[PDB]
Amino acid sequence: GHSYEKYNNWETIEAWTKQVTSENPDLISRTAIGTTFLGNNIYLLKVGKPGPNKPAIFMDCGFHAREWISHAFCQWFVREAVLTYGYESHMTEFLNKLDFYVLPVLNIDGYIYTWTKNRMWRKTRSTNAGTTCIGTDPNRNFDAGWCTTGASTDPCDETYCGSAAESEKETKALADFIRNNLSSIKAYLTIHSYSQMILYPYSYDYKLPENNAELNNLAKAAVKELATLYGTKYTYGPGATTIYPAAGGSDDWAYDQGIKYSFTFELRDKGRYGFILPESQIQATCEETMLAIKYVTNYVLGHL
Ligand SMILES: NCCCCC[C@@H](CS)C(=O)O
Ligand SMILES: C[As](C)(=O)[O-]
Ligand SMILES: [Zn+2]
Ligand SMILES: [Zn+2]
Ligand SMILES: [Zn+2]
Repeated sequence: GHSYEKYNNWETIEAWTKQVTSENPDLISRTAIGTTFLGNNIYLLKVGKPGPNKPAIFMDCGFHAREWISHAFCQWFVREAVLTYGYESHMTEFLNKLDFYVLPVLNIDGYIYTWTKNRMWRKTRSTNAGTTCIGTDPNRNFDAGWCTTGASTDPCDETYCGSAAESEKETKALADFIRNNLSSIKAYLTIHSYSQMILYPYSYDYKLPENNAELNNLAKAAVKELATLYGTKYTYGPGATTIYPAAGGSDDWAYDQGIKYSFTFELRDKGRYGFILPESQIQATCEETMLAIKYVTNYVLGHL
């Protein structure tokens, strides 16, 4: 049984993507952008009402297996969209004018592993040459200063950059989709946990983006908006100085593709439960995050 207020295993989320798409045909369509190392279909949900030349926002969750609240948020967003469409003026205008590509779980193999063998697994589950150690850090596997800093060359490490950029089937599929739909995608949003932060390019080097002032003010207003609900405190800024250097990020690569609005979200909390955030906090976490996400969405729509 699927529930937005609890963590659902992969068998359930997969079924959920098919059921939610069938229950909302005028608003949701589903497709597979590729398959994982273990051959699992990487599902993508296109949320929005059909229209001509609609701009789009790309959001993905579950890059890292153990960050369960991340997976739960993507589902929650879809929940909000279909529930409030028509009653809430902002969400209705968002879905009416632009499309939302929601990728529920990128690292499916890792997610499954966290449910069956190791709750704290982070990387993918592909193999590595010359060792029995498994996995690559998908957020260190993109072509952006790839493997130069804040990422390890040791395949037995949790931030292993992989054998080459896009060496992972999952990251290659994500990069390909965005590359194929670059002219329509105006914003890239990637959901993680935790440390409560809103980061923007870059993390692979200590440098700032062309529209630094704009992203900084947007991140600042988004954080302020999130705090309005429960007073949850978030920090924000360029990845390198706000959290730490970390080359190979999808947010940086996306931005370097030309997507001016690229943000990485580190959801609740600040370490009390860490990755094992209680299911009792799912509602509050997702509801406050919706405020930040919709604030960014509104800004994007208004500055096309
Ligand atoms: N593109 C890097 C953004 C800053 C780090 C995010 C963090 C999320 S867990 C990580 O993946 O280490
Ligand atoms: C505190 As962390 C490993 O979710 O960047
Ligand atoms: Zn993460
Ligand atoms: Zn994190
Ligand atoms: Zn709500």
